[PDB]
Amino acid sequence: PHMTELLFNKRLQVLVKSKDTDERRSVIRVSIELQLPSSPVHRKDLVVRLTDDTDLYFLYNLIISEEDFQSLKVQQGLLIDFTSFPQKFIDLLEQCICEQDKENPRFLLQLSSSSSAFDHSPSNLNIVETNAFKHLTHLSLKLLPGSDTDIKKYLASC
Repeated sequence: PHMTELLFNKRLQVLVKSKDTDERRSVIRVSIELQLPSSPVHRKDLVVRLTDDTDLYFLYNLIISEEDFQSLKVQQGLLIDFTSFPQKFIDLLEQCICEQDKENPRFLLQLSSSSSAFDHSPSNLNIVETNAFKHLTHLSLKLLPGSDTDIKKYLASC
């Protein structure tokens, strides 16, 4: 059946932006869980969910299976394996938290769609290190906007 372990649940400052809007700084709830996988031969899936305490219409989520992580690892050149990924992801988020209330945060969290804010499309969750020369992306995740089923299901657990 569907069981989950909660690894991380915090509200973070997030720079939300689309290909047409301006960078809005919002307080977003970032939830990270491990769930039993579809297949007994796989490790637990990582579940990332973003919500807004002031907007029940706002929902983004992503399920990262062991296999999904392999593609991620290759595409971004990650040097760890799936087993340590959740903690490293969390460690990065904690650095964003440590820096969020500073004049010029060295680390910040972005939610950026390459499309219009008017579009029901994927948004990239980016953990970015700020630099005078050029910003460095430590991790990029492709989050999907919640479907009608996902939102109903989520709200039904609230």
